Amino acid sequence: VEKVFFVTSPIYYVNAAPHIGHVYSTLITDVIGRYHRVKGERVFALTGTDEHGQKVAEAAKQKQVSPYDFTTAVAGEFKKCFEQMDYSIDYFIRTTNEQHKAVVKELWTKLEQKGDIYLGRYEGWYSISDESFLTPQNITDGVDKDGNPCKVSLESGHVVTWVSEENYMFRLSAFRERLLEWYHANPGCIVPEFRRREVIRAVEKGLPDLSVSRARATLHNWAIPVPGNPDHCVYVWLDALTNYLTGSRLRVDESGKEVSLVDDFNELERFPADVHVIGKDILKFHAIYWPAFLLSAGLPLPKKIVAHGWWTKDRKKISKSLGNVFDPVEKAEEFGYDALKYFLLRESGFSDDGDYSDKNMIARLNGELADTLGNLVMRCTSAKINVNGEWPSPAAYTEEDESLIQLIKDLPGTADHYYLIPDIQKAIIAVFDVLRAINAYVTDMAPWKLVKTDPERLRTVLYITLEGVRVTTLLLSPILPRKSVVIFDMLGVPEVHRKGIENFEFGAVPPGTRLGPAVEGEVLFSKRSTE
Ligand code: MET
Repeated sequence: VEKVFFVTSPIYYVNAAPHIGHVYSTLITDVIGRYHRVKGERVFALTGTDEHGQKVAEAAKQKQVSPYDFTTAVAGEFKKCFEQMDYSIDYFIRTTNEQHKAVVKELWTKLEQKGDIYLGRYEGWYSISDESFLTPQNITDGVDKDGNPCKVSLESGHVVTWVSEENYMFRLSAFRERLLEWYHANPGCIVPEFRRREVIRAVEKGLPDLSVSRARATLHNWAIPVPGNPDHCVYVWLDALTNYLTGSRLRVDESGKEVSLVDDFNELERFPADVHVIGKDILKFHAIYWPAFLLSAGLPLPKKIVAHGWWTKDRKKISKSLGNVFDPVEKAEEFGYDALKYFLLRESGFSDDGDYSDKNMIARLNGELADTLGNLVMRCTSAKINVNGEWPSPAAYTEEDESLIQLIKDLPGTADHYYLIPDIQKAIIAVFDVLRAINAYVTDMAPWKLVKTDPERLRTVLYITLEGVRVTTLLLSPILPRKSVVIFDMLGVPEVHRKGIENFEFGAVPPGTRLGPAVEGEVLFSKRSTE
């Protein structure tokens, strides 16, 4: 099917200011979107904020201010942060949006009409901080803010509380068999593979029904009322997950402001998501609850859920209270935006919990960005080596030349598959494997010596080098968006050849193309003092 490629991040609780976790989730979403735009596809990338619920409402009361004023303020901080991070998100959704609210009521009514919502009770544990229902197998003993003994989530360590309430219940138990069919029939639907196995095991063990409303008082009336029953509010998670459907149905103007909500998602050709980017903490909501609601409502299921891991700094938990911070905008101003994005995407795979340190960040910046990529770009554009400031016409290729050309020809296919898993780390590693091979080749051929000794041979070496850089840069462009433009400028690559699968082919830029102009002190990535 030809269709708008639809990629999403979670929508983030606005109980607190934005931080690395949010920036990372949205980065992954942004990169996936950027790559598909580079392939020439229509892309709609979504992010935003989750603004209802007890968690948020009680965060606002702690700051002694109105929930409307509080959410709007913090939502503005999330936007400012994402603007500063230089993402290419198509829309920023807020669950306070009135059009979103209409979609929630619409979905709720669909589930009710389908017979999958009934009036029951939940008597059990709840984590307000995770807005999550827990069974007694998932709590243990712990300590609250005071120091008193209490119960806490095994999953997250936050304080749990006992809830006994007459609630509207969704028949999640009735979807066990169909969810299992879905997971089996689509073995690529959850990534990485071990989290897919985690989900299957959980659903195999059995599913209870899920409380999809709460009494209005306990949410401090900060939620969407249940259609036909003003005494109840919709479960913040059913509300939240619906953002993906809302987003798929919003027409957005040039400025990024929402202007219209269509009736039928087919109208905008986005739904269902091709990739839901999420953190491991919220897997069950997306891989169990979400598809169950969609199945009930007769809506199509997402194609892929990708769940990444948690971050630490110097092998310690990131926390303002513990005295170990990681401000992304600060580190970006220190080391560069593209470089910081490279590091976060390179350093950790989705299977792992990543670890920043200034030491490791400087090693990759110097080692990979400067010594490997940057050094190569300067060499093939140098007036000392490339004396006519153009793309030369290659002479006959040696077997060594062709071994390199082969790697470059194969790179797009390989990087493509990795981006579609998606596994951004492996894609980056693949591109840099080819970059290391180009450097070895250049070291081997010594083009600086060829300038005087064998100009005809230099044409070949120089042409292959320029073309390897172009291709490696194109495939890295979703990761180093600003620097890829500088590189393409330096190579003098026309705009048209900077996107499209056509330009994945070796030899897309013709000989005689003139390099862009030099600058007296310019350099792509500057080496940082080794500390
Ligand atoms: C449907 S994505 C909701 C994510 C949730 N607000 C969180 O921050 O974990």
